[PDB]
Amino acid sequence: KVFGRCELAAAMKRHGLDNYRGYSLGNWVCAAKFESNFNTQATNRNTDGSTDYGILQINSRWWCNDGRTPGSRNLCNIPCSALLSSDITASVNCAKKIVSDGNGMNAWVAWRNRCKGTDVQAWIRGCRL
Repeated sequence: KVFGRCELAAAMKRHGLDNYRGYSLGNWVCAAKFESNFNTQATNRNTDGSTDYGILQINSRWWCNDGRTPGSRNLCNIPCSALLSSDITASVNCAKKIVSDGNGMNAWVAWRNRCKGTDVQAWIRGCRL
């Protein structure tokens, strides 16, 4: 599923990401935009043999099991395919763990490079939230 901007904002809010670990909703929408272009089905292979999955491009070395990744820990206890569903529940649950891991949203290099320090609330402008 390719979410609209406000559509994804509402879903993320509903699932408790607005201000989660102190990161406002705009931060999460901005991260999604640059990670996946709001596409749940996005995948990208990494040099180490892991792959990133879903709207928040969650990686298969630490977080989810894809059966092909060296050194996998599956800390979210989920198949990586669950992160490609139209239902963002699994991605959100796994993103809550990730952002709690010590480095906050810096765990998303696209967030650090493209969202951090910017006017992230622009990403929820116009939405009825």
